[PDB]
Amino acid sequence: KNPKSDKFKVKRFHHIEFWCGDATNVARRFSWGLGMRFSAKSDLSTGNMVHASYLLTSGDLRFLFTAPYSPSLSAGEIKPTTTASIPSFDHGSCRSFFSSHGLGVRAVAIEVEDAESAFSISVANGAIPSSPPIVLNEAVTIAEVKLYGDVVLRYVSYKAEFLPGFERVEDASSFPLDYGIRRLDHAVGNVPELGPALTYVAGFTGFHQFSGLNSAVLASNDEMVLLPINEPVHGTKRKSQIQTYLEHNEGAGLQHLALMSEDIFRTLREMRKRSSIGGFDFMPSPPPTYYQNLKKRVGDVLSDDQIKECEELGILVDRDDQGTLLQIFTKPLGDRPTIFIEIIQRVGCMMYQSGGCGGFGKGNFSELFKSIEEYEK
Amino acid sequence: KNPKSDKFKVKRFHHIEFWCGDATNVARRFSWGLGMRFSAKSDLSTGNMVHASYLLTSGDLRFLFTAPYSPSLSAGEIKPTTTASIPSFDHGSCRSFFSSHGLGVRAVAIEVEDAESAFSISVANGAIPSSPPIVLNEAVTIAEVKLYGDVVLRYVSYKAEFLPGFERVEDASSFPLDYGIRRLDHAVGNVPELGPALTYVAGFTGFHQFSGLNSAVLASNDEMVLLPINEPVHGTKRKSQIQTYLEHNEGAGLQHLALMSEDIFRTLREMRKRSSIGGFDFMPSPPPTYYQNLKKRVGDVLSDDQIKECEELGILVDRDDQGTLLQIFTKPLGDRPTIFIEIIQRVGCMMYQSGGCGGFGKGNFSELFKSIEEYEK
Ligand SMILES: CS(=O)(=O)c1cc(C(F)(F)F)ccc1[C@H](O)[C@@H](C=N)[C@H](O)C1CC1
Ligand SMILES: CS(=O)(=O)c1cc(C(F)(F)F)ccc1[C@H](O)[C@@H](C=N)[C@H](O)C1CC1
Ligand SMILES: [Co+2]
Ligand SMILES: [Co+2]
Repeated sequence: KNPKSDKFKVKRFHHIEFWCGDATNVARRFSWGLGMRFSAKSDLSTGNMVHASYLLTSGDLRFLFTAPYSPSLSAGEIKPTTTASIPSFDHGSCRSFFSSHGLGVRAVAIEVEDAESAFSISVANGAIPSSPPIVLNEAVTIAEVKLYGDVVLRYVSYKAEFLPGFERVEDASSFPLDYGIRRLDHAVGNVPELGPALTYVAGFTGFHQFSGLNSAVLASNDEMVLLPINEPVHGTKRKSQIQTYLEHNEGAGLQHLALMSEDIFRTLREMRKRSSIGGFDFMPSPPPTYYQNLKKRVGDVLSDDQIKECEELGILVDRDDQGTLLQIFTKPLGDRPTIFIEIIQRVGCMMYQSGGCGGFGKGNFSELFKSIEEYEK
Repeated sequence: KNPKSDKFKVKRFHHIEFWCGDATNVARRFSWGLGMRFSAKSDLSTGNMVHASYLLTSGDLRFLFTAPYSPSLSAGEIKPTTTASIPSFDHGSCRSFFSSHGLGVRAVAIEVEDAESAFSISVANGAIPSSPPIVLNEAVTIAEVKLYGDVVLRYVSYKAEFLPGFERVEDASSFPLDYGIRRLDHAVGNVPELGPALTYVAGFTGFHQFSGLNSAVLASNDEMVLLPINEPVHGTKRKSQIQTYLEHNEGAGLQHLALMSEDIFRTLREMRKRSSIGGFDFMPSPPPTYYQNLKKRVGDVLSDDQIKECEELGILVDRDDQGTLLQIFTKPLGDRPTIFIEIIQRVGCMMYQSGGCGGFGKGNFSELFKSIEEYEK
């Protein structure tokens, strides 16, 4: 059941913004680890005396990395005279965010028809305003409301180059890396209480509902913008990783970004080659009993060779009644056991491919436990 | 003239510690960019609830990257019960350092005979104490005095594995990168006033004295520990880069680390291959007139082919009356135009090679200006 109850026209995920202590080093690490090209900048060389912002792209995926300069560089500015390209930026907020949470996602940005209308409608329906609509160069409008913790939902709308004041990067500095990642599939938050978080976000967006945790997924009308939320389950045998997240993050925040690949085999080969030379690490692989059990449930979708390829790369597989799901999880992206990345590829639900085809892998909780006990015995 | 006036026995440079917002991302970036192996860690997986510290090594060069966790993880600890492996660490100091200066060097660490004696003698001779001597596992002693700005000179002495509480890294995570860098040659600070800075540091160490700036070099008895200091020269045609440093850094701090390579050709080929894929960028190369002029002054040291190799890699060459110097400078290591790296190789002054053989390249200021005007006309 899709009631299509979006209170304003939502298009697609637009970008994810990380708040950093040093944007350069995080952006360079992520570029190499994920195969994303440097495509835009806003920093001292572009006249921005407030923050350094570097944009990485892979297909439609846009990762933005932002860090504050010394406030002294901009102490003579006021908001009407700012050189910041992102007018919602605030030195104090950014330093407080980073000091509190470590490296993590500040903004989940979605493109909308009219960011001013989205902001106004959201706040009229209970959204806590974070930054009011601001029109950039009479061309782009940006607005921000609180999503959970210190994460904001950022609305961006274009009249007709990422944002005004950003410059396209000199191609000598722009190496065309590409490991196959193409778009953001879903962005997941961790909260202490799932119920109130769902009520709040679904309340102001009109988005509809799509061990150790309970979760639920909020979705836009065409189910292309997917915002799941997790809460911990207490009293479990193993401590809930959601609670560990909340402790190490100092509260609610973004837990994982799921990045769609057009060729998850290639993506994982390229990422795994780079794990120990500056890239990202992956979670421990499931025992081979897991891949022994793959034939019984996805053998009509993947060949034995394609299953063997999942086994050599550590890929997990799930399927609902509509499509099949390939996925894998990285180790945490930074010092704290908080944010990590999922790589995903979906097969089926062609009409283009509908949103959330195959689900989100919830069956892999029971399948992993099964395979673990099976390999043990 | 070397009076050999060290007030305590100094051995060699031991490590450089960067204070970071996220140690993981900076360490991974630096590892790939410089060809340094991950060799030790102290973090949550080793019981350290206070700070995350990752050690990179290349030959004798040791780069340490440290960031604070949430203080809540260690709120029940006191100093006698700390899980920090570096007992001088303080969350508030680290956050204040990073917020003030951005990514940069907190500690220049030198190995000494007796860190307690070095600390006591230093403070008796005017050093401002920063952290008193602490004996780690009855095996290593660490002490810290102020050097300049918020940079400390750290003394380390060993009775007889980097520091107690650090673990050697699982070799799967330890890829044996190596681009030829072998040791720290010199570590340079920027101050507003060279005179008072020199008097202070030479006062408590007994170290002896070895455009847009004035500089001077302080050296230990065998001139293996080299600590130059720069001050700006005001009223110049172009703004002094030392003053830009002081403005963007919020005061004095470490300006550049010069890393000796046993094969600077190889090092630069390997680093330049990685500049646009996560590594470090290099300053713009000198005009070819510079390399046309190399024959007249170093043609008895380098062949035409070896000179051509310097030209293709952008290497600068200088020479005093004792040895010859190959050098090159990176662009700033992070967001701010503050700290950068020099790669260096020295030829001559064999007895092993004496310290500072060939000087520090001060002749390349006039040679660069010459070559620029020559190529212009
Ligand atoms: C939460 S998870 O990152 O721990 C995780 C863990 C596994 C497992 F392989 F460990 F079983 C499998 C899938 C996931 C997924 O991400 C999904 C949760 N069911 C999804 O994102 C949605 C919340 C909607
Ligand atoms: C300061 S520097 O990093 O701007 C720099 C710049 C050039 C030039 F190629 F630009 F001319 C050449 C060499 C250097 C050096 O590092 C040395 C300073 N003379 C040294 O470290 C010592 C202070 C003792
Ligand atoms: Co997921
Ligand atoms: Co130098």
